[PDB]
Amino acid sequence: SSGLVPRGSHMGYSATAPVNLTRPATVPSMDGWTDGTGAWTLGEGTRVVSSDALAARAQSLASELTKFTDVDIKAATGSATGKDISLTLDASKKAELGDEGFKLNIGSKGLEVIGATDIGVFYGTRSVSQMLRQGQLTLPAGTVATKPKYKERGATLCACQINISTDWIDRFLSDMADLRLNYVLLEMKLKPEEDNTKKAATWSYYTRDDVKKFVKKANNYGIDVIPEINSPGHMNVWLENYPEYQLADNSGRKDPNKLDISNPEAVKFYKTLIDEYDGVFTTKYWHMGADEYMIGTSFDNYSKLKTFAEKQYGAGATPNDAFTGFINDIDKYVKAKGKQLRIWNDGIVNTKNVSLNKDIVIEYWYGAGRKPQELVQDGYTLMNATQALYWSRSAQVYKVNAARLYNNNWNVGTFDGGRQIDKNYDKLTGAKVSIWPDSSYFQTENEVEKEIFDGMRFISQMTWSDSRPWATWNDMKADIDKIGYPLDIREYDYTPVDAGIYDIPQLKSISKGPWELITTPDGYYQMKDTVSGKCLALFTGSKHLDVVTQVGARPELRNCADVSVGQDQRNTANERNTQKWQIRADKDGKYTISPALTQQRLAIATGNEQNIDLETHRPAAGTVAQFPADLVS
Ligand SMILES: CC1=N[C@@H]2[C@@H](O[C@@H]3O[C@H](CO)[C@H](O)[C@H](O)[C@H]3O)[C@H](O)[C@@H](CO)O[C@@H]2S1
Repeated sequence: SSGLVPRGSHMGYSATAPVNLTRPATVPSMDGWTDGTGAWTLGEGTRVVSSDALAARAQSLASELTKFTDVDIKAATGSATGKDISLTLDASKKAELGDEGFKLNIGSKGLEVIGATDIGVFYGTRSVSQMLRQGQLTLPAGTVATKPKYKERGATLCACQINISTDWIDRFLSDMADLRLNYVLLEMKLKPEEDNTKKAATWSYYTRDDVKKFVKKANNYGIDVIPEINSPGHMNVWLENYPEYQLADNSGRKDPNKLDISNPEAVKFYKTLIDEYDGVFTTKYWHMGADEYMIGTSFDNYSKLKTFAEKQYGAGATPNDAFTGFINDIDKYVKAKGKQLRIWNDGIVNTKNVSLNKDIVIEYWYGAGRKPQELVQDGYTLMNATQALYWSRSAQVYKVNAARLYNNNWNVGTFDGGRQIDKNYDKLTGAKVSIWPDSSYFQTENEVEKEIFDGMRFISQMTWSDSRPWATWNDMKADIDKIGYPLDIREYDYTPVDAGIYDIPQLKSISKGPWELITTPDGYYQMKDTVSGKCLALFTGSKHLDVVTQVGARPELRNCADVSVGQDQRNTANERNTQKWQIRADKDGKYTISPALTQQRLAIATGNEQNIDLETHRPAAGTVAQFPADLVS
């Protein structure tokens, strides 16, 4: 026989190691590794040692490593040995490491992680976690220092019109942290609570408490959460119940998507929203959008803006000058709150009397506008938000093809439409992927999470390392799958109850039950009524993005859809995904049921829930309906 047996190296440092022992991969890659003699093995007795100041980082890494390796790893202070992982914060290494970089030294003193900042050390621990969670506990000796090429690296997450659950956002932030991504532009509605704005508290919204919680999580992971309230276009979710602030065209027809920037009360309403957000986001930026204001039409249909332009900005001013002056007035407003403004590049229009302020960050997505090289020449600060890095749940033109970009030599300088600029442009901030819902019933959020996996690793590698150390994309793919997700994602209880037969008293207005629960591949349940043989759906009500957003909408029984199929079954998507339910166990043991697509929660209506939608239609008191969790907790 072969006598095949586990090697079982002693823990700690060994001066002997085979010359070609695998060095487990990381993403981003840590390029320019210098080999040393020997190897280091995590094993019984290994500790994570640090200063008192780094204790929280060390305790967290020790609990994480205990879970991935099956070895009891404890945190400690004081002296480290060769058996240990040591964390050091040495702020004097800013030149070598900058604000986010880190050095690993693996040798007879153990595995050292050195950062010049707390986030630097935290980022080095993410590589330590990736290297040790792949089934190999012995790491080749040597040293590497690495730091990101670009300052802003991450994603637009449009949690907009539909709601992306805060559980999903928490996972997403853990994934970003694992990939050293430090930027999320979150276009979302924070629930408006004051007098001139409260009628815009329609769903989706997030409460102040819930935003404070995930911004706190993001900040501990080194992530800047930048809010966007898109304006003066794409304002439907804000202006639906404020027709007094909507722009009317030349025939008097108002569009709930368009802010009337010639109405000072409408401008004040937008500023009031910025003040509301200021209290919960910690970032130094404000993103106002400025995309697609006149989509589907033209300023020729809005003569009122030309009249406004001439009064406000002088004879010969044009609607593009009024539009630009609104952006510059918002810039003035947020600078006075200590923030810097950011817009999408199609907000850059041909002006005459007004010039757009050059202290505004330009997030470039639309290469039909003024071209990337012209903006370089103009001296704007630019972020690459190319359409090549888009996903949409419905627009199949937008699905990121990481293999193609890896193989075609895309880099952060490759702006929309393959238009290359100098990747070393001193005002190129970095690059991001963009996650857009559009018609939202084609894909559940959990399917979005499965689909974006590879593209998130792609953008992490190209904005930190800007290198292709894997010979082809397929070589990269194999390693990013071996690295896998961070612990928080692996521990999330997608489906906390077993499939089988349940009594569900909250659903007695629909059927006396019992109900058969079965799980789906994307972590939800179908609920079949054993009385009618039909399945519970949240199907009917007023919608945004083709998903029911109506507060107080009631679920109904419909013939059972096939919930076992994937997102490529687009022709049955809506019947299928309206029959998916997410079950969560609270703190603790009690269960709440949410429609997978709407992320509101079922509850028995009392008649006391307070929300603008309910001013005009309430579900019959005592029946089961969906409501935002804040109205029912
Ligand atoms: C910027 C870009 N604008 C469109 C983007 O529009 C966004 O649509 C969402 C709903 O999906 C929100 O309404 C935003 O306010 C609006 O900016 C699209 O979603 C995107 C992908 O189809 O394409 C451009 S990029």
